[PDB]
Amino acid sequence: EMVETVCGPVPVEQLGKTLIHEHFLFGYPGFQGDVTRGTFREDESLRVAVEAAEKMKRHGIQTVVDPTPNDCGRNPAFLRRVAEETGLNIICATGYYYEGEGAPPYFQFRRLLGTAEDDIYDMFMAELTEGIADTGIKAGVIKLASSKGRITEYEKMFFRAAARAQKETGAVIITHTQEGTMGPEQAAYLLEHGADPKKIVIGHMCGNTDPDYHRKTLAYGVYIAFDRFGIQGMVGAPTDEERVRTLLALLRDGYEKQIMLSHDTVNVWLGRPFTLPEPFAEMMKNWHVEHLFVNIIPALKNEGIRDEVLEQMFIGNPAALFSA
Ligand SMILES: [Co+2]
Ligand SMILES: [Co+2]
Repeated sequence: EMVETVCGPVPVEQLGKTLIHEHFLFGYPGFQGDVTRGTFREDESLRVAVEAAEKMKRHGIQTVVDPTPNDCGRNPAFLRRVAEETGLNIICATGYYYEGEGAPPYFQFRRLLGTAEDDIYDMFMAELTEGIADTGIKAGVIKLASSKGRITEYEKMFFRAAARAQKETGAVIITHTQEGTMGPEQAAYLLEHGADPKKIVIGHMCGNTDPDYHRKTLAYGVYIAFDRFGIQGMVGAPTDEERVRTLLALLRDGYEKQIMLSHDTVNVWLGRPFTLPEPFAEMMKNWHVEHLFVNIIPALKNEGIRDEVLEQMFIGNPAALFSA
């Protein structure tokens, strides 16, 4: 019936067209130490975020999940400003990034105390059921993440505590997979600690190009997201053409009730600005929150993909994901 958004509860029935994985702001852990030269210009970056949300609305999107980790610049109050100014629903998360590119020394120290997993559990409950900092905003998903080929010991604590917190709240889990690895293992590890696969999104499933690997993960009964459309070449990413071919194999198999699509945009980088070198810059060309609507879905349509399979993926799936 209801979901925690950054404006408070919203009926799941009103979510309609949803993107499952976009960032209004995002930073690599450490951006905070570079504050002098990488300042966070709020009004400029709110303007940008606001245009991003208008661009999504012009294509019928009524809800975005922003799964920005706690250690990657999550900022619920800033998202509430975006929601207030556009009427877009924005569901936010609680969780940390994977060990490779996250902030690990804090919870590694607590591991030595023996309190880490409960501490993380306790943080999931607080932010899911109470609110985040002095914000009054609750998280609507638990964000999880693993490394390349390994769900590390560190990562495993967050996974086990996420299973505990979901058993108690019925909360949704959205994960990160690194470079197309560990989708099946995440699904296995989660159900083995009792999590409910009807509330799990294994993410960046499109980073893997072998449909057997998709079907293996899909075998657990979980959702998968093809959520990096337009990310090409960078961070081991395959091409949009390889992603489309993969999604085709799975639509053909009838798996559309388990699949969701998004772009994983970062609309405002936290920290000091940068440019990509003209190789990669040109291959990253289409990484904007409109590419699904202008390029991706058209090409699906050309192939015979029917409107209602689309809808199943952008409407029916989010509805059911968030429903009890
Ligand atoms: Co990710
Ligand atoms: Co992301």
